[PDB]
Amino acid sequence: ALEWCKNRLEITGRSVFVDIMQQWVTGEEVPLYRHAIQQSIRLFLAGCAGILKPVKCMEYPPFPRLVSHGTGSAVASNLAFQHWLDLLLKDAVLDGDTIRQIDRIYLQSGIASVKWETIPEGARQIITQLMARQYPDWFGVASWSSHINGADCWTKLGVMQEHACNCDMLMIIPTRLAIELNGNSQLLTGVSTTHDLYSHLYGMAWPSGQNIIWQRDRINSLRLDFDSPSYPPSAELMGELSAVFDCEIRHWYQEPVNGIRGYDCYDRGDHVDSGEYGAGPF
Repeated sequence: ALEWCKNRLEITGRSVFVDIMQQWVTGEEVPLYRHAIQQSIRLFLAGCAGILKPVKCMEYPPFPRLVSHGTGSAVASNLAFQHWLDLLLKDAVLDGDTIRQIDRIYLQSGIASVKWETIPEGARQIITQLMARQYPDWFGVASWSSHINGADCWTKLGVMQEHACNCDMLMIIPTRLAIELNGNSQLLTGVSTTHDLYSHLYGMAWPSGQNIIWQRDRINSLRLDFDSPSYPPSAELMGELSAVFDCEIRHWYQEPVNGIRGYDCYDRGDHVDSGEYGAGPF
């Protein structure tokens, strides 16, 4: 049976920072990065339809179907698509900047204002097929569906989600564009999968936690417990947590079956010490 790791956190200081972090823990904040990737899917779909084309002549080697309809008058819609192609080609993080630049370019592309059947026949053939085929990665579902409704799917992808899951870590070390679009598939040849990036960035392939329980302990003070798959989040990530939230994070972790236990302290981005797991007391 897959064994889960118990993490316990004790955090401090400073009232206003432990408030924004509590929001992180509760998923109150909006995950702007999800806006970037849902916009990138629509851009990617549009480009495959040919209802957005490059203006420079250029390749996209991982998926030449993205640019198979040629060029490309010099209008705003297709000028924004080039800038998007640039980001995609560099597999852009995902910070930023590169979020607020993915909806600037999304703003005229002008594809927010499709629209699903003013689109040719034609384009609908192609978009639906890609969505069907990439459905479990783009739509957070286990399995392909025997039927999909193009209009609904194309709609779903236009509606930005407004709350993030609890302890969403993609808020903390950013993910990257081409991979997100590849999800766990082999759509994009040569491009890595989301499973592999997460492993590398966060030290676990699922960058969140479950069985989240917490306590505003004192106004200077937050206690967080949560379960992670197999392993605790990386030092790298935990380090970043405490920089992002300008806090001191005391981290106790334990998975009995593989004998991983430990203690690490992180302070304002710095790994201030580690040790043996004591315990440190609920």
